[PDB]
Amino acid sequence: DVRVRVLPEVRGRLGGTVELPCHLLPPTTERVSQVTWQRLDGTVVAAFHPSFGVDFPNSQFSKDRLSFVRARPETNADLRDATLAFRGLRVEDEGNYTCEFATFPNGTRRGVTWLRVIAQPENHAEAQEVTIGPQSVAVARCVSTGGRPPARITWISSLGGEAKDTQEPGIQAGTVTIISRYSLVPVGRADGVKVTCRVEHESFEEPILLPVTLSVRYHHH
Amino acid sequence: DVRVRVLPEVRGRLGGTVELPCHLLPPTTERVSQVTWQRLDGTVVAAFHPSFGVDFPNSQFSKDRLSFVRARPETNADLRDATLAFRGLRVEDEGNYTCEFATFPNGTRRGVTWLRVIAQPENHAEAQEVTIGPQSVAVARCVSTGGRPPARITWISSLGGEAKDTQEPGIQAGTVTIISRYSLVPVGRADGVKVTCRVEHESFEEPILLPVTLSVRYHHH
Ligand SMILES: *[C@@H]1O[C@H](CO[C@@H]2O[C@@H](C)[C@@H](O)[C@@H](O)[C@@H]2O)[C@@H](O[C@@H]2O[C@H](CO)[C@@H](O[C@@H]3O[C@H](CO[C@H]4O[C@H](CO)[C@@H](O)[C@H](O)[C@@H]4O)[C@@H](O)[C@H](O[C@H]4O[C@H](CO)[C@@H](O)[C@H](O)[C@@H]4O)[C@@H]3O)[C@H](O)[C@H]2NC(C)=O)[C@H](O)[C@H]1NC(C)=O
Ligand SMILES: *[C@@H]1O[C@H](CO[C@@H]2O[C@@H](C)[C@@H](O)[C@@H](O)[C@@H]2O)[C@@H](O[C@@H]2O[C@H](CO)[C@@H](O[C@@H]3O[C@H](CO[C@H]4O[C@H](CO)[C@@H](O)[C@H](O)[C@@H]4O)[C@@H](O)[C@H](O[C@H]4O[C@H](CO)[C@@H](O)[C@H](O)[C@@H]4O)[C@@H]3O)[C@H](O)[C@H]2NC(C)=O)[C@H](O)[C@H]1NC(C)=O
Ligand SMILES: *[C@@H]1O[C@H](CO[C@@H]2O[C@@H](C)[C@@H](O)[C@@H](O)[C@@H]2O)[C@@H](O[C@@H]2O[C@H](CO)[C@@H](O[C@@H]3O[C@H](CO)[C@@H](O)[C@H](O[C@H]4O[C@H](CO)[C@@H](O)[C@H](O)[C@@H]4O)[C@@H]3O)[C@H](O)[C@H]2NC(C)=O)[C@H](O)[C@H]1NC(C)=O
Ligand SMILES: *[C@@H]1O[C@H](CO[C@@H]2O[C@@H](C)[C@@H](O)[C@@H](O)[C@@H]2O)[C@@H](O[C@@H]2O[C@H](CO)[C@@H](O[C@@H]3O[C@H](CO)[C@@H](O)[C@H](O[C@H]4O[C@H](CO)[C@@H](O)[C@H](O)[C@@H]4O)[C@@H]3O)[C@H](O)[C@H]2NC(C)=O)[C@H](O)[C@H]1NC(C)=O
Repeated sequence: DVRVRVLPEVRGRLGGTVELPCHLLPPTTERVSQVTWQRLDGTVVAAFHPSFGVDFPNSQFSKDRLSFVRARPETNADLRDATLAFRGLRVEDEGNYTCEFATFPNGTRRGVTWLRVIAQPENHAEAQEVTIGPQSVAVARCVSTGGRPPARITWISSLGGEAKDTQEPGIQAGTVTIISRYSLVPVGRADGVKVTCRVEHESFEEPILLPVTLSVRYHHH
Repeated sequence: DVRVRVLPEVRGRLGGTVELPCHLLPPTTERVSQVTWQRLDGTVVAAFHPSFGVDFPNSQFSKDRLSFVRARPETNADLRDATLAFRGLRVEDEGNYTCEFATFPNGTRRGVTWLRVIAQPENHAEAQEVTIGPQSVAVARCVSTGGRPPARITWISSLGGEAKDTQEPGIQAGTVTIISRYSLVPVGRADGVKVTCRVEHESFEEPILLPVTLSVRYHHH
């Protein structure tokens, strides 16, 4: 664990590419007989051996998607970098992967990396044009489609309305669409009031603000 | 697990020698990059590599005590037998050991062996010469000294006495001595009656019977 260096967590976009670093930290007396990357269940996904070469023995993780990032002059003996690159990320690839150097004589040293597959959702917001009334109804809704994980939506308002939302699977498996409706008792003096939809997500370094201006029918400036 | 063949349990006498078999079962596509034997905590105790040779990197388990049992013509490439031999067994060596072949490309396959360190106890039994009385007392005792694990003692009798025993550490750490006293109300008609001490233990394929004949003072044939 302290001997092997990896990222505890790595993020990649669904359909895109990541890299999972892995290095045997020097100084070390040890010698490396082989390195493999395994899933949690122990299934090997990538293998490297100083003589037998490199191999991706699993059909879910072929050479067409996985590969080792060499950063040596094509002539490395010592052999301490096992950085694994992926392309065409799928939902199935999500998981914890073990980078395991088999060394001699003091055995296998291992690091674990959580590979998180993420899907950036599309967001939009709309005012709902309502009529005056006692009936507290939806005056706005925000929609985050195809996120992974699910996007988080909140509202920002000086008025006093409750927000409530619901979920459905997105077009793509692994992805989910969240719909949030802001509701309050529609009084005529509401028309024109700005109300902001706030959506948080991994693929956004800064939360997205989708402002909306309320619309009360038969009443306008 | 199903790929590696080992004994689930092996027994060796304290101060003596055992062997822990381990084989990579054929047929197998795989190639072996190295083999090691580990304790439970992951400490390597024996290591073997097709180029770098053999090594016993741990000071608790030196080459003076451990070794690999080769059964090949000094010219084996394939390399599937990792049988580990021990001598001078100690109490400390008790434990579960993992035989782990690092193979390519489908990773490390492993078998687990419980190494049980056993000490054969010395047993003896004596009649206690008692006097008639209401006082239910000890008329016999059986003693199993220096067993590991603790020996089990029971009595065999046609009379109606209770047996109760006690434990103390033997001279050797890891070993325990059990003392069992058979007691009953000493009536004069008991003298001469055979009563057998039965002691069970691992180092005995058949339970040991130590007969005793009861002795009531001031009363004899
Ligand atoms: C290294 O390990 C790979 C094995 O993976 C581990 O062990 C294997 C045996 C599995 O138990 C796996 O779960 C473990 O993680 C190993 O790959 C295996 O190679 C064989 C043949 O080359 C494949 O068997 C064939 O499988 C398909 C069905 O597979 C589909 O479903 C599974 C999920 O359930 C997916 O993982 C696959 O990607 C597929 O989508 C069968 O159609 C096929 O049947 C054919 O052959 C048999 C005769 O035996 C006939 O009865 C049929 O009519 C067909 O002709 C096989 O059963 C196996 O899928 C494959 N595993 C993977 C992950 O690709 C690999 O070969 C090893 N390499 C070396 C060098 O040791
Ligand atoms: C392969 O691994 C072996 C290490 O074992 C794993 O990692 C080691 C570092 C330990 O953490 C162990 O618990 C793990 O299982 C490794 O063996 C180690 O080698 C060093 C030096 O060669 C040893 O350090 C010295 O230890 C003694 C005290 O050890 C006694 O107690 C322990 C139990 O707590 C027993 O296991 C031992 O058998 C002993 O009975 C110290 O006296 C000594 O101090 C001296 O040196 C320091 C300077 O650093 C000074 O401050 C002092 O004044 C002394 O001059 C060291 O601290 C370590 O015991 C030893 N482990 C074992 C099991 O023997 C081995 O070297 C590795 N081989 C390769 C090729 O990588
Ligand atoms: C891969 O492994 C990583 C990290 O390593 C593994 O998990 C460790 C915790 C431990 O078991 C290690 O041995 C092992 O290697 C996993 O990371 C964890 O992921 C879970 C979610 O599955 C997180 O749990 C969450 O913790 C939050 C507070 O910090 C909390 O808000 C969450 O609670 C809410 O959501 C759940 C519903 O999912 C609900 O039950 C709650 O009541 C509440 O609404 C939740 O408990 C851990 O924090 C993660 N650990 C770390 C260190 O980040 C990862 O899940 C795993 N991935 C896969 C695919 O297996
Ligand atoms: C090494 O590991 C072996 C077997 O493998 C390991 O343990 C398995 C059970 C499991 O955890 C595996 O994952 C792991 O690899 C251990 O074997 C077990 O040893 C214990 C004793 O520590 C046994 O437990 C006993 O079971 C008896 C009935 O079958 C029962 O009579 C015993 O109960 C009596 O004694 C205890 C006091 O010790 C008391 O608490 C009870 O109330 C009662 O008086 C006792 O529960 C298991 O059966 C063993 N398992 C097998 C499959 O044989 C081994 O202990 C371990 N050795 C070391 C040094 O760690």
